[PDB]
Amino acid sequence: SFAGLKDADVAAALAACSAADSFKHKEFFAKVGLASKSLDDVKKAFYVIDQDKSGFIEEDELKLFLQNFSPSARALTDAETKAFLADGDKDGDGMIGVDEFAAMIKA
Ligand SMILES: [Ca+2]
Ligand SMILES: [Ca+2]
Ligand SMILES: [N+]
Repeated sequence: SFAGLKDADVAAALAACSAADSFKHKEFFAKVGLASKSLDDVKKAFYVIDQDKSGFIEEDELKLFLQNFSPSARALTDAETKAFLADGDKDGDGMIGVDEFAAMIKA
């Protein structure tokens, strides 16, 4: 709801990644409906996920990614989380900032 996503698109993408190590960020984004929202909307999203309002998604917030979308969802695994940063952390700081986030949702 925070980023204008359908209960339904969210239910379907969580299903697709219900198994540990099955999460693929690119796919999730597209299936949740994220990849077709406006940049404003991509920005609201970044802001909820960054729970502490640090202006960065820290690897502990990343671990809880899916929980943002649905409270009963599973935590991401270490290899899931590693792969996320690996492709989104472009400056090498170990965090995903707003610009790095939008960049990964884009394509
Ligand atoms: Ca944060
Ligand atoms: Ca970074
Ligand atoms: N954090």
